[PDB]
Amino acid sequence: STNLKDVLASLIPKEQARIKTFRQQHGNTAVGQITVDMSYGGMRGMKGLIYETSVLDPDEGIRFRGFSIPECQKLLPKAGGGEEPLPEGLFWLLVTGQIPTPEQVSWVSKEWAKRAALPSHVVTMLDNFPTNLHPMSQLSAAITALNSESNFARAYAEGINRTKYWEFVYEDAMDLIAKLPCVAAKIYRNLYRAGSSIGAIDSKLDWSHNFTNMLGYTDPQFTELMRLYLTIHSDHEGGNVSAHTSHLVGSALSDPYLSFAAAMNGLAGPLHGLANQEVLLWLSQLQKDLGADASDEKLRDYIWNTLNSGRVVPGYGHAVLRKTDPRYTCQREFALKHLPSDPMFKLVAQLYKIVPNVLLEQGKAKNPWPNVDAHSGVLLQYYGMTEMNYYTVLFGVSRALGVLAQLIWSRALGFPLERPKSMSTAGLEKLSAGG
Amino acid sequence: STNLKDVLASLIPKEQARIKTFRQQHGNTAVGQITVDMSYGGMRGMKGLIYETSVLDPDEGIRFRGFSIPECQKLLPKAGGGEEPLPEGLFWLLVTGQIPTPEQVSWVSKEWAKRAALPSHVVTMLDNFPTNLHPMSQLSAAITALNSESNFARAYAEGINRTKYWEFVYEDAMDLIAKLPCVAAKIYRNLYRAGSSIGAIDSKLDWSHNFTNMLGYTDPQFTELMRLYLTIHSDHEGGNVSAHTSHLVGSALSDPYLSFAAAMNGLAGPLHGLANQEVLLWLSQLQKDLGADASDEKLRDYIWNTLNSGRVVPGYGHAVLRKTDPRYTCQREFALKHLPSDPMFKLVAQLYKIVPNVLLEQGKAKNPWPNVDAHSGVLLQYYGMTEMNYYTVLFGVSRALGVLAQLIWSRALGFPLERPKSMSTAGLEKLSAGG
Ligand SMILES: CC(C)(COP(=O)(O)OP(=O)(O)OC[C@H]1O[C@@H](n2cnc3c(N)ncnc32)[C@H](O)[C@@H]1OP(=O)(O)O)[C@@H](O)C(=O)NCCC(=O)NCC[C@@H](F)C(N)=O
Ligand SMILES: CC(C)(COP(=O)(O)OP(=O)(O)OC[C@H]1O[C@@H](n2cnc3c(N)ncnc32)[C@H](O)[C@@H]1OP(=O)(O)O)[C@@H](O)C(=O)NCCC(=O)NCC[C@@H](F)C(N)=O
Ligand SMILES: O=C([O-])CC(=O)C(=O)O
Ligand SMILES: O=C([O-])CC(=O)C(=O)O
Repeated sequence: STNLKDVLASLIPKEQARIKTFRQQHGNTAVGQITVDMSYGGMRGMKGLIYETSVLDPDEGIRFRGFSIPECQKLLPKAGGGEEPLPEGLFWLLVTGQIPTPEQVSWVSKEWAKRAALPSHVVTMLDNFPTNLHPMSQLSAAITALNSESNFARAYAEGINRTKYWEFVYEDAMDLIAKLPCVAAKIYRNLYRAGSSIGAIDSKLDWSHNFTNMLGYTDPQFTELMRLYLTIHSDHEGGNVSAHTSHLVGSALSDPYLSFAAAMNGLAGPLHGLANQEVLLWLSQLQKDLGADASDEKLRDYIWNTLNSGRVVPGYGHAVLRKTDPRYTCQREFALKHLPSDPMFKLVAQLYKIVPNVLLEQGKAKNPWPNVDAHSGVLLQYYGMTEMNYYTVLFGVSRALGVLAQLIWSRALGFPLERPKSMSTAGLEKLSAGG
Repeated sequence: STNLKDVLASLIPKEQARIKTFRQQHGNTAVGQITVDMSYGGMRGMKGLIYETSVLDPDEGIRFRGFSIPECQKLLPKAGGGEEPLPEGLFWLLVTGQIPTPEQVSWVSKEWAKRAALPSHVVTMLDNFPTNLHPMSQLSAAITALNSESNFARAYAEGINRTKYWEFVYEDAMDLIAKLPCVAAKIYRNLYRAGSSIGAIDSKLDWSHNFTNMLGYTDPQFTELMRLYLTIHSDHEGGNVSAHTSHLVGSALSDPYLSFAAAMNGLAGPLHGLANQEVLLWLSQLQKDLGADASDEKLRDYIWNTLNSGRVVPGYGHAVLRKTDPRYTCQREFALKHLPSDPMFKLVAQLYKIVPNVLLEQGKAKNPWPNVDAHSGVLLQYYGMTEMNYYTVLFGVSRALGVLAQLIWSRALGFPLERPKSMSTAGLEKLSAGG
């Protein structure tokens, strides 16, 4: 009775028509200007893509189809006896723009359990990888290796009419989301619980729950942490590295597997998703240098040393946000309720009072406030997941949700190849006169 | 005596200063405007990146550091007794902006031979991949898997000051370029010459030549074809999918291996580099449907069928070019001189007279002229490399040259995170009023 595919089939045509007419009336309307500095500056401040699933406000933070995080916490279906929103429902909301019912949500859950299966070549590959190969690298390679199963790649090669692309993107999106956790978990076990198995998927549990079982975690609060984690890391508008990467690559008709794997390569950058891991490594050195209960003056000292050494303070600053990230806050709130006395937490808490000030003092960062990465590993560490090099993988798993949600839309709406014009410094100097 | 690293060390500071002052004077100068339609249209027509290595003219075609293809053919060092430009020299030109000497060129050649070596984990991986896994997929996975050797990743993790990034990017760029051919060739042999070995690198040959030997080709004209192939496919300004992908991903500090592998995922799209393979598959069906010597009326018919079926005619059209691609011409010229009587060539030739007209007639394509992909496989087929699914790999190998050339520059000049602002249809309608 529930079928997202049928829902989308009705939704698509209405949106097509709506954009059609809009463009008819305003396609030539200018929404902005490009300056030299924006070009030199990684397009900062440039309105350059259409991304439907979420929109980030520099002051207010992210909105998913119009709903802020608190709204989601409050409207999205939760697990039986749960408090955290199920990621399944977030997906539904991104995809349809509507809040789902719990019945709808459980359908996603069954769908994802039904579709989870790995081909032997991928299993073999993971099991043969060396332990010194980074988790994100093993993840990306494995997703790329899964493209032999692409339904989209196969229909394209069969000559499918372009109007049906979305249909195949949809299938691969659902299959990929379903497989992610098994891939991710196999890496965790091969690297950290060598000789053990991830086991089987229980068609009866939610996605997060099957994930945590494959990861080998029993604590129920952990399961709750996971549901939240996976929901809040899902999407962050379209201009962020990982999302933009998936967009750009999918724009050339590369299948979802390939687009996703490229995005992961983007997420693995220190200035992007890798910050989650970097925050923890930074804290570890901290506590190692100074030792567990530091003084504010010593924290300042340690911050300055990093800055003076031509390095960044991980988990602070943002390309678009201008205030403290609601994702950070949302994590703080969870810590306060569940592990208020953790020393690491306490350390993170203390940094909140110091870091922004130092940054302000330094005078370079546009946004001195923390971002989501400043607070995530601390929560994970608490429950026993101390492998910091694996943290980004979790972020990867979550991000699939948003990026793949949009991906279907991009193909449904017929977005073309992303191909902007480049310029050389010399060509640009000429264009103007030069300086 | 020759050391590109030392040359760059002198070059870098001058460029820094030059951009500095320019920006001082014109950073706020507007170079363009953004309209609704550009946003909806994959940034078509938007000046959005700074890319130093090459600049594409919509009428004239690509210029590499100011030199057109004919100029390169004419100025770049050639092999002993050769006629085709060595890719090594093209690299030097991209990187320094200066035409190299043959002595310089031979240094690149030795450097690339010295640095070529694959780690066992990567070898193992390739050898375990299934035959149904696409060549581009095996390539991308393998490059990602090589990041365990990244010098840049390692120095970043050690806390290197940001001013030294280029130095490590440089090393990885050279190591990666050196390894590409071995990777590429191992895939070719595992897939198509099962049981044989790629052999060893001869520190005495040029890069293209060691490549063709590992591929198992003896014809000297083939070697010449390769040198040309690899030179002309090298770079195509910064807004193309693969280049932009590498740029965006490297912008987050992901290492060159990861940035390159993501670019490859971009290249593997049907609307991008995969067209080379698609052209051949299209021709094969053609000749199969119609049979070897077709009539113009039947060629038209066949073109129309494709178009009417919601498909693209591979190898025709371009996002920026408005006239026939000089890369196409350059290939035609080679065919005319070396395999003028090939039936396939002849077919390609015949299409040149028909395709653009049909396209013009259809009224959709902005550019009805052929692009580089319309002419490449035909040349390869002639020499015995009939595995069409492998063609994109060659394009991949070549592209490393341009993208990695720029990559060093991006980090030398301190380009920041690429992060434009996205918008939703609803947010945009509001911004205006809506249509
Ligand atoms: C996220 C970030 C790359 C945004 O960059 P951008 O919009 O260019 O930042 P900006 O305009 O404030 O930069 C102004 C100056 O302040 C510097 N600065 C910014 N954030 C800084 C930080 N956390 N520590 C030190 N210096 C910093 C920045 O590097 C720049 O210096 P240069 O002039 O020499 O280029 C940046 O604030 C940063 O480097 N953060 C540290 C890494 C991090 O936390 N990454 C995870 C981000 C998270 F949202 C995610 N998962 O994507
Ligand atoms: C390269 C290309 C994606 C540029 O796209 P774009 O700048 O959006 O093209 P455009 O502005 O002319 O498109 C106008 C219309 O003509 C259509 N059209 C363009 N080229 C076409 C072709 N070769 N066959 C059929 N229809 C085509 C295009 O799809 C579009 O239709 P919609 O309105 O329904 O979107 C495009 O011309 C194309 O689809 N080419 C066929 C694939 C190909 O040859 N790829 C290799 C390109 C090569 F340069 C490379 N290696 O990257
Ligand atoms: O929005 C961005 O630029 C980075 C970020 O926080 C994310 O991708 O979650
Ligand atoms: O320039 C582009 O958009 C595509 C192209 O021909 C290339 O990347 O070689």
